[PDB]
Amino acid sequence: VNSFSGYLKLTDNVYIKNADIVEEAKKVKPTVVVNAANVYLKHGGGVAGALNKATNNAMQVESDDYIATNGPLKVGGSCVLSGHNLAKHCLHVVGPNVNKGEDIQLLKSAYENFNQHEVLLAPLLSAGIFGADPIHSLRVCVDTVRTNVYLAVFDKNLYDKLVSSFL
Ligand SMILES: C=C(CCO)c1ncnc2[nH]c(C)cc12
Repeated sequence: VNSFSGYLKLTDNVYIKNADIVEEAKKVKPTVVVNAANVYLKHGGGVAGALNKATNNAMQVESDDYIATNGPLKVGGSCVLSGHNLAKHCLHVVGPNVNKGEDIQLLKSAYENFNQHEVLLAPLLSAGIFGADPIHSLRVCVDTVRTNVYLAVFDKNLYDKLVSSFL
């Protein structure tokens, strides 16, 4: 039993809700919140900009030190950093950005990072400003993630389409 509330169950291990991931993280304080990161951990917009804003820019400060030490992530890769006031940990995961020409096949590799964590609060990878089809992202999530994932979908209209079209 966990503290996630109001989710629709899609499969044995995948759950979904129309919610603002920032507000959901602040309420649940999950062990792991997933950020829709880029390789530079520049949290300017989309989910990343919103999560970083909610940390009063502390996520960005920590991220800049991480990059200065380690260099950029790989597309499809991840790193674990602090969750600040939102979660114990933040798993920064880089899905391919279609608006940069990156290979959508890397979306499966991106979701594989979730399997290193027993339970996660997450957005749909590569959705939103990353330019992928969210219906496809949900399919890859369900077919790749084996651990317990609670998906927050900000847009109510998109949430309803994802549920109604889910096979
Ligand atoms: C990709 C999106 C935008 C939906 O079109 C998203 N997904 C999950 N949580 C979110 N929180 C905010 C503030 C945007 C957001």
